[PDB]
Amino acid sequence: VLGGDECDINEHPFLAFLYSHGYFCGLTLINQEWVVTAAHCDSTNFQMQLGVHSKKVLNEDEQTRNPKEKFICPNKNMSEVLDKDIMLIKLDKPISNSKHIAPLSLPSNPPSVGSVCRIMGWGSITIPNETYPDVPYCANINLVDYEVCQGAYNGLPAKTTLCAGVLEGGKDTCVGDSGGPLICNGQFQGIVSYGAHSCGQGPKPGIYTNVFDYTDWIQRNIAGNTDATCPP
Repeated sequence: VLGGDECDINEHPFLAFLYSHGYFCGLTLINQEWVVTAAHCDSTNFQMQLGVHSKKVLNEDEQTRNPKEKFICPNKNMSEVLDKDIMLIKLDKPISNSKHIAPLSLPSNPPSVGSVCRIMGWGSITIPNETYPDVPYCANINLVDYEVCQGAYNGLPAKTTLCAGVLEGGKDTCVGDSGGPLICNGQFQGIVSYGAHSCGQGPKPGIYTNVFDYTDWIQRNIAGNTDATCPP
């Protein structure tokens, strides 16, 4: 993240951690059993770290889990990078709410453009470089036009995408923030997916998986409709 502050511990207990060779992707806890993230973030053999705050100091209660099950959109293009960039992860063992661990509630209404939302993660903190933080970082952005996504990125973003950024630039996600949350009013709204290098460019906002378009599919799976698919 760029143009922001180290994150407060009260605001990232939903953020999970994907590691095997090292660091792969951020994640979000939606409840004691289930974690969410981007399809693009699938690695073949990986694990979960819940409630990580500072590299320099491990708080009394990190939690390590494995992927019992995973799900991707059934109607998805297997090759095309960005279409339906979403994946659930059933943890092999349920997790409890403590200081450093707590779920994020799902969207009931979608975010009306021009709202002020919060991005976060362990990605690069800089415009050009790879400078990695010790605690996650936070920043306020706005939700913007679907034309300012299509004006910025000559490849058509999915009808199932959120567009956020700071019009004039200066606050954006970065290399390694993929699969992180975009939170608006206590509610989880978008999933970090792609943007541009360098981060923070004027009229070049970031692209997120429109969590609200798949909240039905999220729940369908969570109830047991393995057949169920996402809206094209």
